[PDB]
Amino acid sequence: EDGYDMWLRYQPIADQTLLKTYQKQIRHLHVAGDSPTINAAAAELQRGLSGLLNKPIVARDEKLKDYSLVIGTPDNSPLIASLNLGERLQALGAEGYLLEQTRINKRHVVIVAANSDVGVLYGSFHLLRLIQTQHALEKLSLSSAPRLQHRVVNHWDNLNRVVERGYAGLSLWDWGSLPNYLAPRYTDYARINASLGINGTVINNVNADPRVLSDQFLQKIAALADAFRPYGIKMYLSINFNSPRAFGDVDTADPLDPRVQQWWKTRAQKIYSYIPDFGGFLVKADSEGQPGPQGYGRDHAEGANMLAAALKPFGGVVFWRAFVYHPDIEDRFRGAYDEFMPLDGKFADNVILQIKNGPIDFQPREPFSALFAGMSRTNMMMEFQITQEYFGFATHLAYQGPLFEESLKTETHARGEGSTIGNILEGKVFKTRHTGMAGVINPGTDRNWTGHPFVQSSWYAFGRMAWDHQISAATAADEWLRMTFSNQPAFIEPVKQMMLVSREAGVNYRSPLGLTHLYSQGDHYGPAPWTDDLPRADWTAVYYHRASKTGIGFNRTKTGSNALAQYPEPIAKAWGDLNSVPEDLILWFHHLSWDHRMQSGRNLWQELVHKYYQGVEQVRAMQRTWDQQEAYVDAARFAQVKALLQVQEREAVRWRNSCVLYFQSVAGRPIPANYEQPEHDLEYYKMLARTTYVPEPWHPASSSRVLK
Amino acid sequence: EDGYDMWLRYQPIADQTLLKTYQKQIRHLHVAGDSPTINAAAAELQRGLSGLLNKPIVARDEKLKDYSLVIGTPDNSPLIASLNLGERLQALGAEGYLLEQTRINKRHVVIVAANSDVGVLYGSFHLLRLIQTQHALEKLSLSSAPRLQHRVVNHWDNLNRVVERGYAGLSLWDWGSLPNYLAPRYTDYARINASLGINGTVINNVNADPRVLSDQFLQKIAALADAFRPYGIKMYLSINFNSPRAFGDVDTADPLDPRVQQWWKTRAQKIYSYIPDFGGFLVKADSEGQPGPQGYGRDHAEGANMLAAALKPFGGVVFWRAFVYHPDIEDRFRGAYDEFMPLDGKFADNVILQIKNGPIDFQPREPFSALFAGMSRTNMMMEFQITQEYFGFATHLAYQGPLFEESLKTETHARGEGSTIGNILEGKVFKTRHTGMAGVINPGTDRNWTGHPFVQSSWYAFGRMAWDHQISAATAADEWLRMTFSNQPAFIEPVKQMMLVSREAGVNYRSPLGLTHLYSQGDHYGPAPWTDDLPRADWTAVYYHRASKTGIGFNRTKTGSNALAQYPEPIAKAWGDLNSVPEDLILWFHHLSWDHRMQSGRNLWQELVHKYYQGVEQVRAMQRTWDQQEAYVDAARFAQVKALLQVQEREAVRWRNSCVLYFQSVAGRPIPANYEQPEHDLEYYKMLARTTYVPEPWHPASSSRVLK
Ligand SMILES: O=C(O)[C@H]1O[C@@H](O)[C@H](O)[C@@H](O)[C@@H]1O
Ligand SMILES: O=C(O)[C@H]1O[C@@H](O)[C@H](O)[C@@H](O)[C@@H]1O
Ligand SMILES: [Co+2]
Ligand SMILES: [Co+2]
Ligand SMILES: [Co+2]
Ligand SMILES: [Co+2]
Ligand SMILES: [Co+2]
Ligand SMILES: [Co+2]
Ligand SMILES: [Co+2]
Ligand SMILES: [Co+2]
Repeated sequence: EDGYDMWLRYQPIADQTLLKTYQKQIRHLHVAGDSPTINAAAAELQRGLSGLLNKPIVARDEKLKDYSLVIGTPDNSPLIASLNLGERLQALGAEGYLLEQTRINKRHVVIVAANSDVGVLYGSFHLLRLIQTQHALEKLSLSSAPRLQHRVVNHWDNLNRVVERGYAGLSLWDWGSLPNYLAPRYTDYARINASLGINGTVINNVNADPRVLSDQFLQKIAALADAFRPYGIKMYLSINFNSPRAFGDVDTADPLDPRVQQWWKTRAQKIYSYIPDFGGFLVKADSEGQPGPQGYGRDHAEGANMLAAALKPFGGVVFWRAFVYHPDIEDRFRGAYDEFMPLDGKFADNVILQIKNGPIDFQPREPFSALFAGMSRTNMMMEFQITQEYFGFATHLAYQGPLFEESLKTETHARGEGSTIGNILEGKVFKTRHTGMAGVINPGTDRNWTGHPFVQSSWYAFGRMAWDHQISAATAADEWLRMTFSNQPAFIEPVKQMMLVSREAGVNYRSPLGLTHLYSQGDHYGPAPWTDDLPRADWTAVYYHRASKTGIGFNRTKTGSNALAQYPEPIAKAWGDLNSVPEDLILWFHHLSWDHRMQSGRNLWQELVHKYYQGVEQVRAMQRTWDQQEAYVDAARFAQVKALLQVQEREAVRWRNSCVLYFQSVAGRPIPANYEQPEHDLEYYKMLARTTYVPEPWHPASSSRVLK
Repeated sequence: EDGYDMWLRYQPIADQTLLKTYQKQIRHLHVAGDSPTINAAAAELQRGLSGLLNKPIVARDEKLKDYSLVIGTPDNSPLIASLNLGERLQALGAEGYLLEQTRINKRHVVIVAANSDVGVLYGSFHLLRLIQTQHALEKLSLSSAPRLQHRVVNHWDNLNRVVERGYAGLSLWDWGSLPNYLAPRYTDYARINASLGINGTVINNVNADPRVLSDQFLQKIAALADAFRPYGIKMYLSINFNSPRAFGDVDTADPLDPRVQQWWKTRAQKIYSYIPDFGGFLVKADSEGQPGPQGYGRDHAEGANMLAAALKPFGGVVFWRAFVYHPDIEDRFRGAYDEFMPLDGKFADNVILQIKNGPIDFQPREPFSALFAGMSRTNMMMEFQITQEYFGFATHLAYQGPLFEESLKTETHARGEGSTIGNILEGKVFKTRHTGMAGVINPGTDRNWTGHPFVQSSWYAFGRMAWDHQISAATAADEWLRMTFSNQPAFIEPVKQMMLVSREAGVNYRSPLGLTHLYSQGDHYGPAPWTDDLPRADWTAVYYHRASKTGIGFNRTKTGSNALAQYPEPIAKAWGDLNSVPEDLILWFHHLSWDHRMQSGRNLWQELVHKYYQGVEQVRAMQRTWDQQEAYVDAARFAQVKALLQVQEREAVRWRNSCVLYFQSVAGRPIPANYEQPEHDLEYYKMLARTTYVPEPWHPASSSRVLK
């Protein structure tokens, strides 16, 4: 097991009784259709069923045989049409499917039926998943349709093939051999994403390289798009707003300039000549030095609409990111909301505002982005991070399922109860037309795609949740563990629980209680809560925690930055009252004295220390849990996760020690005697922050030769 | 076939008759020893024989059975000792072995016998190679011993894991998970190199990072050393001469300063406590901005000896590189020789001067380094390049066997006839203490280790030639093809010839007739023969070719830079006379008018055009040859090489057109009508040079956003 297949491991069902049952139920595979998508579905079922059932199952178009799996649409499979499914199929729409044990002219069958070929493909992957997870096929009757329209992944890949916030190898796209070499891996990539119903990919870095729009690169990108197409995945690109200038064609990029408007229109024509079903653009503009409309004194609606007008005749969309924050504002937390709220309703209908889960930057825990509850006349979509920029690169185990779930199930009270982020995204709250979720996965050429085996689980959960935003982290983990490792109940329970606690452990040893942004800058591997004196205050650590001899936290109430007023009244009220604010968010909104007593009875200093120590204990507990699973996992992956957990434990101790000693140096309070006292001082951990290897090719810190 | 196994593909012998014969001869595997190295040999034979013979062969220490393969030394296998092999075995030394079909106590056996455990390991790999290449075991009686002591690979890997001149992925060393995670790949890397008899590795860049000497990295490096040890591979590091300053321990790196001498003595002690059999240091000093003794007004001997004194008590060696050339000399060709000849005899006996094959920089063809024939009192070793820095990265097919062979069989006349480069290296010309050859392989995490499948053949040939410098490119190729692709004679012949021509094709479309250094600087992917005005003239193209309206070439005779006087008289005479100088070297030494007539009948302009066009025709013929082999190769590798050859053809055309048009613009002569006129003009090719993607993560050119 080297992880290349990820969760698509088509190995024989271990339970012999169950295996026999599947073998009796699926003896033949009937596929009448022959489109590229149907053919991809057939191919998947062929390899999948043959592997899982340990017998040769070949897709055929022949007179129906007893005990068949029959796939298709009423349009491409008369057998499916003969069942007269009607209203049952109607509700599935353009991407849904029905899986059902039934009969066709006295023959026993299980059907995968849909209105479209892609629906048949998604349904075929679910059929496989049921077997992979050892679910019974007898009396099967289920239907599913995706709840969001655009279910995409994002890749922060540079054209040199180094991935920004990439801990899993080089970029998968081998530009030197494209378009000539259609690598099998491109197809496998497509299979992985389609197995989750993911229908879009943005392949290049948001810090965008204008070369992706040149003929040279469009020919290469088109070959990729060709490989992704049968799997229902549309191609999207991040764009550099200053492209007209970069190409040397226009002396400005001002979106109101007719020459600029024409340049993008002509470029869209060029793109669509190569890729007739091209999805559209992802845009990082006027943010962190990336160009944009504000550079020409224009607003983001003006910029977005100009791009949207170029894509409109071809059916393309603009995913415009809300990740924008100016250095001179009082509070970064307020940034995106204050930038975009005045523009609500000014964006064209093929513009969707892509918003991170929280208002800062993918930190271990953030409150929901106020924009989700405030924009009522603009299409929105969620942006989640899978790559572990802030959860420990490829060395820490951190299932992100619980972060995604927490976000998606968060009540916002935007329009009554039930205004959850997931319901907002689905478009039911504000009644919008284009919906979605984007996941920054940043995989690479490493054999297992993700570096750390458990990053696979985060990609998995992301895709499942993009399909149904009410799917729990537990459910996703249960499926993933079964598909990736084992169906043994004794393995599944403790490993699932271990997965489920991993996120919270990562909050605890880094920045609990509402603390945030305590990372080494700008690599983000290790602790640096002392960070100050950077060109912009909002890049530092002290800006966020504001720790002093008397207290800690950031006042976002009416007496502080008043960011709570950007939220619906019930949220402002709950978080602004010390009696009701969740402790897991408290320091986001309140600057509190160290003697403030927490629910546990500890003062805030004591609680801080307790949480940091708890995170390390949670990792140590994960280590023990993992060790108890040796009999259920292959030797290689077992050894690899065991070793990574040792690195994680070492780093978690460094995090704990660095933070606790730092905050001690500011508060002047002792670490309670029952905890293990760090043997070294704060300077030693500052030295370690300067010298501990940063394991990521992209960030300059990995090349740092500092040795003191 | 994804290339992960390289040439160690243990698949059942396809010839059924031959397979039965092997099966009758090798029925059991007898191994009495149990050292790590013997265990490693046993494991290889177990997996190798079981795979090749399609039956379970398990290493056992049991009463001898008929038809056994028996391995060991007289010291660890009483059965082997009973044969009383005596002088015959003893003459094979500390790394040699005897493979022989014989009898032991009336039992039919084939032995793998040696004086040392690593000899058994090398012999085991050769036994497997006989089977993989379908050689008969009946009446087998062969012995071999390596002809060079230090048979080493070099990796120009940076600690961020980006490889300098690395076209095969990230560095294999996962520093973030080391030392905790002993990845299987580390052992597979050791197996690959041991299969060739390679007994040393320098794992880090010559442009050296001082961190490799820190405790943090020594712990990681020691885990790698541990994994390599049972395979007989010693660990070596490239060092930064300024390390005492980088660590903040001494305010100078002057090798004559007692504090500097002490720093290196203490550091060596630290290294050897982690790796008790550490091999020593590779050093790039006072070259291309790298620090060195000349920075303190000292010479390379004083620098080398200082490091050598630190390593001596532990038995370590210093591989001191001769790749040094100051911007201010008149002819770069003269550089190394003029720097090191005055120091001949001043180096300590554990210093070995590591010299590239030619005096410039691994160019497609270079005359031999004059140092090899000049240094009579200094240990020397050869440095060859395998990674295709100058042969087309990972997109051109360029078997380097013929370059290595051409070098090794070159007669230098150092001490009269018989003074071949190979014989010099072996120690047969000048009496010397340490011998060897180093190969810059620069593999990476790509699944096939080398990017282009055929780069594997170059690594293969390098290792074989390090073992026996008289092995031809042809032989190596025959072996490699059998082990990697097929034993079908109809395949081997044409693909061997294709391999054998690929080096010359690479000369022809880049820089034939003694031309050199025409690359785009500093990335080296594509053509840039117009390159001029760099901070140092010796980095440009015009410096080397000196093309004008009247002629081309660089005068290195008595009337020019007189670099020919650095060679032994017979060489200076042959090359200095227009009647005897080889045409494939002519412009290295002579500036000739365009009207000079070549052996073919063409004038020099015409010959130049003819060669450039020949190169492209050679690539087109390679394409045709490869297409004819579809029946013999697996579909995936076939498709991959076919597509890469298309890229290579396209780039060869770009190379041809760019160079011919550029030299035309200088010479003002027409391309003869029987040659296809280039698709576009010279400026267009200059534009392509600025805009054509450079496929390597390391060099900044891959990030260039130039679009005009
Ligand atoms: O989301 C973004 O644009 C940026 O977000 C931050 O999280 C990352 O540090 C940076 O690498 C991304 O470019
Ligand atoms: O051999 C060397 O030191 C140098 O040789 C040149 O060929 C390479 O371009 C450079 O990357 C190496 O560092
Ligand atoms: Co894995
Ligand atoms: Co980069
Ligand atoms: Co646990
Ligand atoms: Co206290
Ligand atoms: Co290969
Ligand atoms: Co680098
Ligand atoms: Co050929
Ligand atoms: Co002429």
